[PDB]
Amino acid sequence: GSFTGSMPNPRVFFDMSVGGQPAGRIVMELFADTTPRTAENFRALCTGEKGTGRSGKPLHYKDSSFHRVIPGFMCQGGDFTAGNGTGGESIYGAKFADENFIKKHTGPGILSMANAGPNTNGSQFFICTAKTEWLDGKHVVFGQVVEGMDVVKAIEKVGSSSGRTAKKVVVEDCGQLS
Repeated sequence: GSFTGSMPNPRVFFDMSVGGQPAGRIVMELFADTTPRTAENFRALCTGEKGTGRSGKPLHYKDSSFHRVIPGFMCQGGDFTAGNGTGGESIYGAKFADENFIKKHTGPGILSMANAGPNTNGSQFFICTAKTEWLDGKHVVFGQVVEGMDVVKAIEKVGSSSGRTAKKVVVEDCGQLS
């Protein structure tokens, strides 16, 4: 009984490297209360608890590259299936209503799922490293950034309005810290 056996505070981190050398570590905190299902979407694909599909479609975010990057605005990631929009498989399958987002981004380093319309899982997501006002609208937050701010800037400085990184960026690995 000393251990409840529950993990209401799950943690996930991604190892990002540039070119052919290590860059740093990024750790993010997921909320298992307001939006717990969203934390599972990353924790499951990252750890890969579901396993690889027998048809041949590994469910891992390892060896993935950011689709496009933009300084000040935000970095847009992509699905490991492709990132061109055609790919992007989710365990939820059918879309479901988005949970209310009572919490908002009070500062930079907040994770939010992109949603073109309401009640959309938002397979694509973006990170806001800076506070913006023109982006004021309907947004959902499912996690926050606790560390990795030193490297996050490294991805934007090499980024450009073109939306392409100057150096190659790929995740050496991904998993759940706890």
